[PDB]
Amino acid sequence: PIFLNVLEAIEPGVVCAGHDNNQPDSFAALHSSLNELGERQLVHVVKWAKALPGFRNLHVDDQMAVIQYSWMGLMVFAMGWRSFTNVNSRMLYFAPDLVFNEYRMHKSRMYSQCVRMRHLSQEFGWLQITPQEFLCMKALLLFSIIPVDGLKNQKFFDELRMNYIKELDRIIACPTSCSRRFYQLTKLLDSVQPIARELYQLTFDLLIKSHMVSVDFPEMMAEIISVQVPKILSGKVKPIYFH
Ligand SMILES: C[C@]12CCC(=O)C[C@@H]1CC[C@@H]1[C@@H]2CC[C@]2(C)[C@@H](O)CC[C@@H]12
Repeated sequence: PIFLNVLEAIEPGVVCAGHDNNQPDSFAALHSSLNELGERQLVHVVKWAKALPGFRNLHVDDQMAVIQYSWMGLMVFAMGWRSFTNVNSRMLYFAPDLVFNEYRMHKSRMYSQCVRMRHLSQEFGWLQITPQEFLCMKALLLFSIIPVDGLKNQKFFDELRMNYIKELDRIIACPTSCSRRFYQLTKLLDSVQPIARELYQLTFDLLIKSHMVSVDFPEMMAEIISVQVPKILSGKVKPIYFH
């Protein structure tokens, strides 16, 4: 099982937000820690992506682009899995030191987005997603958003995406049950993109608002949210849907 061996081997370990849980649950303090968590996870997403089978076949500029468009969906999908396995879905397990209860969902001013993230987390239980299915679906999310004008070497991207779809098929197969499962998992994958889109809109709006009041985001987050996220929000970069 070479493919699943690799995915299991490179899966990132635990990452803490660095949140001081004895300060009060203010909008400012919670988003400060969420943004730091994202900056810390970005490091792990890059190292994970560069170690995926075939990823280095992509042109170097495409490698960075695909990471810089897919990170929100990757991170939300992983957080949903952590929540499913750690608190069983009525809380959101962003990190061991940053677990959202209903009060923090409200004070962060992200309550509706957290509701949707809780729903995604609960789908891992409703569908009885296996660790192998989770790992292959998460890898596919890296190959599920691209510029409408294409990548520098789109042909290699298309072949790589094809092969990750084949791997998902293989895990399901390892025929009427297979077909239903594949439909369920591809419907689950598609449901990540609208959630990520909402969070992309939110974080852009907050970066603008924070800049107005002279509070800076972490370095890599501020660059990606001002250079790459607006390409998503303006329609120059679009998700690839199955259905
Ligand atoms: C990806 C993160 C941080 C990592 C994670 O577990 C998922 C979570 C989803 C909400 C994101 C957050 C990073 C910081 C963001 C983007 C805030 O600016 C607004 C929404 C937050």
